[PDB]
Amino acid sequence: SLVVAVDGPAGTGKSSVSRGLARALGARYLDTGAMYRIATLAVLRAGADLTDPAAIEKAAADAEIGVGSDPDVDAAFLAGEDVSSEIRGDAVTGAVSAVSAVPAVRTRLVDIQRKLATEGGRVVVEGRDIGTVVLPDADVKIFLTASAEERARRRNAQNVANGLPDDYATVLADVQRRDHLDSTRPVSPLRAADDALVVDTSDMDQAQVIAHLLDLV
Ligand SMILES: [Cl-]
Repeated sequence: SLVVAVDGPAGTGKSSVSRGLARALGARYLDTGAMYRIATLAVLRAGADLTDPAAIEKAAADAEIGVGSDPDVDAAFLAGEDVSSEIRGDAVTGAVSAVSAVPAVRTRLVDIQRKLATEGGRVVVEGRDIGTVVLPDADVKIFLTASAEERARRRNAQNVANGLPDDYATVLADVQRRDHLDSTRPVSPLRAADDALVVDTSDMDQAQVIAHLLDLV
């Protein structure tokens, strides 16, 4: 019945680590970020006024959101359609902060996440405040951190690996800017639970992180 929480800022190796843990543990994998991104895609498709929280709420409420629970596959669904690729595109990336900010959007998705966490057997749940807000009684809580530079290196290498432009300076500026806005305009708690393992992954390979964590479970 193990519930595992994996939190931290983007580019720390968080998704690779969560899927790796889930793969190794024979657990379901719940990418909560993807769920916000799918909601965001529904909001964009609806034409909902992004300055109107009630319009955003309505469009996202109406969305039939599915995330694949299999760590070995990239699967995101909106009303049956495979949107895995699109939810990682520029439009969704740009809008997801606005959609995620709306309290009724979070309330809905948090409740779904809590229910999915008890569906049966093992589950690794990835996010920003899984350990502190969504699943405070999770059995294992992990918070991953790394320097801004290493987070940018990773995120830029991922862009390049996706045929996207190689622009480390721009990605670092973005990581820095989002760090700043997390500290002045956060939309949720963002720090490690007091009962979380805190891992600086700056000089470790994702496989080493997964392996060290497996040794502790
Ligand atoms: Cl992200």
